[PDB]
Amino acid sequence: SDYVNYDIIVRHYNYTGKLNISALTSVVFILICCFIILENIFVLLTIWKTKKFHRPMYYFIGNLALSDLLAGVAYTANLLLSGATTYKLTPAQWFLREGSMFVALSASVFSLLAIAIERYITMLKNNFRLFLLISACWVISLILGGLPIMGWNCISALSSCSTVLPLYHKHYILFCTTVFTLLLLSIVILYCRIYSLVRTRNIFEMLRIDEGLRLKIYKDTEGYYTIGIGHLLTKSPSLNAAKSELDKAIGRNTNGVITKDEAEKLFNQDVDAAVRGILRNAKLKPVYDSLDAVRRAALINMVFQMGETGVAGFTNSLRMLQQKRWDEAAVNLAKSRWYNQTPNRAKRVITTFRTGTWDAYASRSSENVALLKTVIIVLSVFIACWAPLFILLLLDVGCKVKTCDILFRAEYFLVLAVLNSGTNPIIYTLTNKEMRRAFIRI
Ligand SMILES: CCCCCCc1cccc(NC(=O)[C@H](N)CCP(=O)(O)O)c1
Ligand SMILES: *[C@@H]1O[C@H](CO)[C@@H](O)[C@H](O)[C@H]1NC(C)=O
Repeated sequence: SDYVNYDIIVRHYNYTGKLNISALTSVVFILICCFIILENIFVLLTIWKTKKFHRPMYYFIGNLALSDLLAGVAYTANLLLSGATTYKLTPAQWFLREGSMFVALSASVFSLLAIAIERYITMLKNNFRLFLLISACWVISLILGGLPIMGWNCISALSSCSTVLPLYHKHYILFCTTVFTLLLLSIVILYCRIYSLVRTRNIFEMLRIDEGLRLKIYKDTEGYYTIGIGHLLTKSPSLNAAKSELDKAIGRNTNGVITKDEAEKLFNQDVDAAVRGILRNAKLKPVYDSLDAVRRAALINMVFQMGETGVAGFTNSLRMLQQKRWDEAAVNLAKSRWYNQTPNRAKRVITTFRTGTWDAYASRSSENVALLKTVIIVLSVFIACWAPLFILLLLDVGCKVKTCDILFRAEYFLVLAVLNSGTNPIIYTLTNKEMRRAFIRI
């Protein structure tokens, strides 16, 4: 008879040992999955109902919700076709009962990839090609999840059958575990790169306004010759004396004309010197250690104009920054000589000490900053729900039948990965209130 008969299921659930060992709890999860259906319906309903959410990143966030929406479906069917009903299924129906979970996982992982790569392009800066990436994602998912249905299983190799999945081959689970963890590794390494490089990029754009970029040697309001983002070359009133310093600070004979990178690489040096000038002063270091990344960079901007002693000459305001009473600090500095010399320059710096956000230099630099935080947490919860399963799966690959006993009760791990599908809609309305105000708007 066809190797699509009900005896193979009995035979394979016999060799593992979950045939005689069999146990109300289901109808509870069946109902919990219906909550995961709605939770992700509103995610796909609000992104379709909000004009500001018709942005490329939100389409990948929605595809992720569609993956976790079909996961909630595929698992309601799993609960209805598990336990006693497992044996009223053909091997094909079985590979279709579990294959739908792997397709829902594969799609979810590449959705996180598509969201992580749609972050790296915000700093380093296209609508049809997106519903081409989303189409590619599900085709690649069906191919990986369908491999056991297409033959890569163990229907004759009982010795090679997985304990947690009796018809799946240990080589298939070893492959999936490896591919998806390598992708999840690459995504973690990508967000850290995006987080730290934007931390530098924000400082590069802040002073690109307050000091102003230049490729040809100019003179400041005081008189002395300057280049790029406020880099003083010499106090000397000779242009060739300034060209001497520039052709030595860059190396090549620039003749006063430098490059975009040569300006940026010369800029970081004045950032390094400004940062070191804070880490060598007892009135600046505690202030810097107490400030957040936005206000840490805001202090570096004041030091990039006056200096160590120049910014130290504001102790009455620095003390207020240590006590976290930004409001009084913003007033004292507005009344001091610094807010009068360069008024619009200080105005932006003081607004950053008051707010604590870049909503003084660039419009979309708070909402994008809030998304980066939330978007990473979505991955942080994902990698925390699947890692216990992926480890047990990786144990089973190296386990012999009826040897490892933790495998015979893997359901604790399996449902953690299922409940992960309902954590993402909740994580949006809590951490990113930009999204939360659009949901409550329905
Ligand atoms: C490395 C790839 C991992 C994909 C995990 C697929 C998955 C996730 C969550 C649940 C399930 N399916 C189950 O829990 C099944 N009911 C297996 C239990 P049984 O077949 O009854 O022994 C399958
Ligand atoms: C399969 O179960 C039957 C009894 O239901 C028995 O003949 C046999 O011990 C089991 N198979 C293996 C491979 O242990």
